[PDB]
This record gives sequence, structure tokens and C-alpha cells, in this order.
Amino acid sequence: AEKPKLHYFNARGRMESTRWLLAAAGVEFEEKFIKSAEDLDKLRNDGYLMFQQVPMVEIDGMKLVQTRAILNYIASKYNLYGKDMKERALIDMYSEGILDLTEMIIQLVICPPDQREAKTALAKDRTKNRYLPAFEKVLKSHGQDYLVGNRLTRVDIHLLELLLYVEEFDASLLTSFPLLKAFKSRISSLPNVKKFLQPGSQRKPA
Amino acid sequence: AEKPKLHYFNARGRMESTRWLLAAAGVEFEEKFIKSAEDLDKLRNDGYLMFQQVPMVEIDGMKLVQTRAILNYIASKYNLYGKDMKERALIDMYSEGILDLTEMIIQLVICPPDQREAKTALAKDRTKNRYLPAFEKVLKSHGQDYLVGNRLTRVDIHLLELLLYVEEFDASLLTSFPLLKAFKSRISSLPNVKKFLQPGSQRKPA
Ligand SMILES: [Cl-]
Repeated sequence: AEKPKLHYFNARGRMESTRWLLAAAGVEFEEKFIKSAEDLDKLRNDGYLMFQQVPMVEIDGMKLVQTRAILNYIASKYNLYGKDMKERALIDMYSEGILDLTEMIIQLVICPPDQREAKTALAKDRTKNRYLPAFEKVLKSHGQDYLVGNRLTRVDIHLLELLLYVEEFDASLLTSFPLLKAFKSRISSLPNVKKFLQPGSQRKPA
Repeated sequence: AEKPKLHYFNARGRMESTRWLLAAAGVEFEEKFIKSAEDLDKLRNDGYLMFQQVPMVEIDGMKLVQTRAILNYIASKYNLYGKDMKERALIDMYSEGILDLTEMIIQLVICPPDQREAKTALAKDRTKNRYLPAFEKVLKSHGQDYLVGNRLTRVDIHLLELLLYVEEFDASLLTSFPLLKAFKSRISSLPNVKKFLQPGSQRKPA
């Protein structure tokens, strides 16, 4: 199938950034949900999971695991990875910061309830004082609609996804970043993104 | 300077994989060690650290942070990232597995002493039963000297580095993987790698 096939639980988890990037690229995709231990064991026994873990994406004859490998391939394939290696260096630097903050926020519910408060205060401080200032500064410096190269790249999508999660986590964290507010509304208005934001899409709930 | 400039503590930590890749590529580099809080604050105040953290590498007019961004740029620049995006997909999938295991092993000393035993047993199980079998299988399947494309790529260097750390951590973990033993000796014998393995190089101690 030329539709990529996404193997994961029926949940956001580690697959959601790949759903976002495919949706932004206008690429229809199929999901095969892991609903049982037998589902996972079959993928493992069939040799489909190089390190016995999901996300796995079947695409272009490959069985790709590791979300960073999956995202890199999708971004290159659909021209969302910039035009040269210096542009990719900016995209990667920006993207890695976003993934680090996203990981901290996701880790809050996997962490035991008695440490969730302490890691929540830390995640909020890092959001307000380390990560969002860096991206506000990028947008303020060049004044362009997109993070890199004055055109849509993968990291605009990664940032929108993060901004949506911040709004779920604590909407007040966004109030002091006006260029990021405007960015969120702009990227949300891209036709493929608008479609993915609508109820009924493959976007997964919190 | 066309020598890249590596900003970090005088320690392996998160900079060592970049030292390895530059050394394997035959690229002379300069180190500027953070020896004081003033050193770090200056980098931060001067706007050199996008997310206020090191590693940072000055290269080709850029101030690159996030080790994955740094490594991606160095690999592309010095032709250690394969020849097409499908080859990069394999390189990335392999590399991400290696980084995940390396992180677990590094985390053992940062973790408090009273949990080091439990995470050590887990790291050893993952080494023996998840990660090293995957790479033994890659080498066994194609029987070639290198992981990807039958030529040296970044991930051969990442794997050698991991194999050296496994040998420090618990040398018995390697005994059942004969193709990985042979791989370690082969990659160690590359002229640029031999040089980096010699006492007196910029390779950092444990
Ligand atoms: Cl990457």
C-alpha cells in the first residue's frame, strides 16, 4: 500500500508527531492499532520491530522504528526538511528542543501521582523560561511566518503540536508570547492542518 | 576557525559521540571547556545557547545545540550519512537504538546509588536481549563489514562507541555476539579510529 501503515496503540503517545507530519503533508495513512499482547507479539515474532518496540511505520517497503528515524524520512520524502544541510541544522536544532519539552510534558502522566506535582512545576518553568522564549525570539528576530527558510517545514508542525499541548497543560503559559499566539493561529489555518484539527480526523485525544 | 569548536565540560557526557564522529571523519577540532559557572553564563548571556544548554558546536558560522542536530550536520557534511533518504532511514533507525541504550548506561551514574543496582540489571538485560541481538542480526544477515550500504557511515562509529562502553560496563555482555566482536576489531582498525583510540587523543575518560 502506498498509504503508510502506522502501528501503535490507539492513543497519542509516541506516534502522534508522525500523524501530525503526515497530515500536514497531505498524506493519507492507515492505522493498525495494537489491541492485544498477541498483536505486539506477532509484530515482534514476524521480525517487524528492530528493537521490539513501536511506533513502527510501514512505508516504501521499510519497517521503520524509532520516531526520529520515522520523522526524518517522512520530512525528507515530502520536502518538509528544508533545502540544504545548514537549513536542516536549524530545523533539527529547533525540533530537538521541541521534542525535549514535549517529552517532559508527556512524562507527567506516566510518572507516579506523588511526583507529578514536582515535575509539573519544573515542566511549567522550562516552558515559560527556557523553551517558549527561544521560539518567540526566533519569530521576533526575522518576523517571518515560518520558523526556518520563510516556508513551511516539519518544525512549524512540531511547534504547533507543542503549542496545542501547552494549551492543554496550562493555557496561561502562552499568554506572554504574542508571536507564538499568532504563529499558532497561522499554522492552524493551513488547509491540511485545518482538516487534521477537525473532529473525526485521526488526531488522537489527550 | 575551520576547526569546529566544541563547548562542553571536560568530560565524556553528551559531547563524546560528536568527538567520535569528528575524529572518525579525520576532522581536527578545538575544545573550549566549561570550567566555571561564569563560562556557562557567558555562553548563555552572549546568546550562543538556543536552549541555554551545552553541548554546543561552533561550525560553519552556526552555533549548534542539541546533539542530534550536531551529529546530523557533521554526518551530512563529511559524507557519513549514506547516499539517499532510504539509506538515511536505516542509519537513523540503527543510530536511535544505539543512542537509547547508551542513554540507559550513562544514566546509571547520574542515578542515585540506591537505585543504581536496579537500573543496572535492566540495562544489562536490554543490552543482552534487545539491542546487541538486533545489531548481531544486521551483521549476520548481510555479512558485510559495515552496518549500512557496505561502507563506513556514522552508525558504524556510534556502534563502536557503544561496544566500547558495554565493555567498560560489563565485558561479559559481549561474549555471545561474535560478529559484533569482529565488527569492533574492524572499525577500531580504521586509521582515524586507531588514532582516536591512542592515549593522548581528545577521547575522554570514563
Ligand atoms: Cl534526527
